[PDB]
Amino acid sequence: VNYLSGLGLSRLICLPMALRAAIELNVFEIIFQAGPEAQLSPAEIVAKIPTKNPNAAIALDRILRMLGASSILSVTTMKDGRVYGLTEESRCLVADKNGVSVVPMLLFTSDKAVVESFYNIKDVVLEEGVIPFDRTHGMDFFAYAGKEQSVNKSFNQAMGAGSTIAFDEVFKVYKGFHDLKELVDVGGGIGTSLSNIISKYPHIKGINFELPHVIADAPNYPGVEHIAGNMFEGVPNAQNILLKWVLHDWDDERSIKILQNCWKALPEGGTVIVVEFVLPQILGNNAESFNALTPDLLMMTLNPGGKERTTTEFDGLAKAAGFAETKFFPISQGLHVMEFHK
Amino acid sequence: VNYLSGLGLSRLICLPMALRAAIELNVFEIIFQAGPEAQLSPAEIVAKIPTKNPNAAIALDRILRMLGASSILSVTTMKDGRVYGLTEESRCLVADKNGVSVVPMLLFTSDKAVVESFYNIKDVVLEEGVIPFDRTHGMDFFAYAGKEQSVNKSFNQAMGAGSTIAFDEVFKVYKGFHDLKELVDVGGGIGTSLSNIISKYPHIKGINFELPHVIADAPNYPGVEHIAGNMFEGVPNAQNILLKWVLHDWDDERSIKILQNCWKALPEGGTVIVVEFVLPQILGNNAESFNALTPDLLMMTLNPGGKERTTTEFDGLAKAAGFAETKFFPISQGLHVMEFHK
Ligand SMILES: Nc1ncnc2c1ncn2[C@@H]1O[C@H](CSCC[C@H](N)C(=O)O)[C@@H](O)[C@H]1O
Ligand SMILES: Nc1ncnc2c1ncn2[C@@H]1O[C@H](CSCC[C@H](N)C(=O)O)[C@@H](O)[C@H]1O
Ligand SMILES: COc1cc2c(cc1O)[C@@H]1Cc3ccc(OC)c(O)c3CN1CC2
Ligand SMILES: COc1cc2c(cc1O)[C@@H]1Cc3ccc(OC)c(O)c3CN1CC2
Repeated sequence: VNYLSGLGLSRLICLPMALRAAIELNVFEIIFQAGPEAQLSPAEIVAKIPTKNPNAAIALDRILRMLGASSILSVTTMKDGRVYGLTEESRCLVADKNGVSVVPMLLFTSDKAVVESFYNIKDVVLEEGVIPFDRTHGMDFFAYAGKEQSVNKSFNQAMGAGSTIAFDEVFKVYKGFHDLKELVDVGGGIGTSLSNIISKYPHIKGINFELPHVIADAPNYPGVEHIAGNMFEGVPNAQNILLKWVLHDWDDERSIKILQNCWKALPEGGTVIVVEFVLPQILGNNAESFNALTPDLLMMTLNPGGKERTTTEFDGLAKAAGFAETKFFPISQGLHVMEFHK
Repeated sequence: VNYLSGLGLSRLICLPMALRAAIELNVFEIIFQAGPEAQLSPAEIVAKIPTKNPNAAIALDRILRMLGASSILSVTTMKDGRVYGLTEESRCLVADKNGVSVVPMLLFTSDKAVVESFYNIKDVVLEEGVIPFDRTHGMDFFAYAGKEQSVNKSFNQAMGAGSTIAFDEVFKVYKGFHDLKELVDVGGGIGTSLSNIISKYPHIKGINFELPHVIADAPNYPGVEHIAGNMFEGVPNAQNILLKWVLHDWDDERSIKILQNCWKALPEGGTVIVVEFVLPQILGNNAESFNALTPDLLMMTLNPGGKERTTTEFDGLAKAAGFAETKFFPISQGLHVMEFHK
């Protein structure tokens, strides 16, 4: 064996940090403004970065060439040096006409508090009942967000941006919100999901049900009523309930408790609309696989037994909580809408 | 644009932390012990891990399947679930007959002190004269190693393991050490490089020239003599000098100063033997490219202007410091031995 071949595995820790830097330096917007297909030199990019550092372009090229070699940026090698463009992935770091991109999510998932917890992810293998975040920070993630405003904001903005992205794709495929008149969003974040839904379907009365520290941070979105509560104690009586990126935070026992409380709050013809990525039974080097494995490891490090689930497992949760039927609506690259029918 | 495609970029931070966990859980050795071609289930691997956690195998599978999807482990899905085997890269995580692997390097380069500094790598673009590590920790990396023994040890072991790996490959191709009688290793770490050399060439007297805190951490390698000092003030009189993984720690100004002090310490016809990875002039999809870019970003975050260099740049350093001639000896996947002749 030639062990030199292994030293390059250190690239894996370099790459997320290079990406974080490029995000914070506004690289992706700068490239995009030259044209979605544009490729720019380091000097052309630095022209739009506020810096008086004469070495800025050389330094930036060191970051960008690692991203390009790793296929996070497109690259063309010219006689005068490299030029850099966007990929299908990194184009998503550019704000849309509404100011929305994946940037808030990517900055949250490499935030210091998250990364510090990741050093203890092996403890979930070694020790029963240990949550890496709780061990690293002394309390559970949601309590910590309630105590630390900068994490509350980083997290709430990450979820909000992800919500607009998710619902922009949901509405291309799934029409089920059209027939609803009222929707309680259990664990609905700062209300962005409901604002998206009510923007598309303005006849819907939307109730965001959340922890006090989240509703305190929430914008006064038109049509959205914010109510504080604890979903483990109960949820408001509701014609229909939305549960997005909530069940994957919790182990099966807590997920069933949430769903039972939803069952209790719903009428006979009521539905829980679940929005999650779905873990494929067959994992590979593809987007549906990584779109589940990525949040799965974030759940493993951050949350109380949280995990991503297969279709079979979601159906099992629904049935264990009293729902008679599950309907699955694949949206895009693993994201699903699921209806739990009572 | 489907912005869901950008969310998966969070994989970049998950993957190195999964790898670190698998290393700390000894997964690669456990697989190897079953047969260099074995594929083991998470339950079979947990059989060899000290844990009382009945969830251990489920938890371990969550880490390993991310490594498998990323081609760091082979993965096959069978009737009882996934089984995992080694790759060419991950085989380098298994110790050889001498106890050597890349593990010490991979644990050092994802150590908390390093990753903390990486949060400030964008400052090298934005501000002249800023070193991310110094900004994060209040002093330069080598001084910090003198103050924090856990980093001193992790770093010294990483460099030692890398040294044995490097010289195992050097000695297959480069015969220039055979003709030497005296060799001062300037910045020679804990002496592993000299131990390799003087073991292979027992006529050579090896003198390691290092900072006191490194020498204090060194093993009792037979035949290796340590001298403490500061190479910027001068280096010991020497018939020949070794400089391995030193020049890439420093900007051109400080590299030239080191090489000038070497020139002063050498006789006519004395040689500086430089061992470094070499940055290809045109980057491509090859091992030498990634093997230079990875340490280049580590230099950017850790060291005082350190950077990887092309052949042209190394020749320029040699000539600027008074050397008449450079000879280049490619070893393997970008690693070179270079002779600077006076
Ligand atoms: N006990 C509880 N009761 C109500 N909400 C809770 C809760 N514990 C956690 N949560 C909320 O669950 C949310 C999970 S993150 C998902 C937020 C939003 N549904 C979205 O998809 O973007 C957080 O906003 C958190 O505040
Ligand atoms: N001023 C100085 N004088 C002497 N050695 C120094 C020094 N500043 C840094 N060093 C040393 O330079 C080394 C760079 S790391 C490379 C170590 C070794 N040559 C190897 O290849 O494995 C460290 O071990 C550090 O202690
Ligand atoms: C495909 O890529 C991604 C997918 C997903 C997430 C992040 C990704 O990068 C985030 C990460 C995350 C982290 C913590 C949470 O609660 C504390 C949480 O609900 C989520 C939600 N999920 C939704 C799925
Ligand atoms: C191909 O992959 C790698 C190549 C190399 C290194 C690590 C890698 O993963 C290490 C990293 C490193 C970090 C800090 C140093 O001084 C503070 C230092 O000398 C080195 C040496 N280099 C040698 C080249």
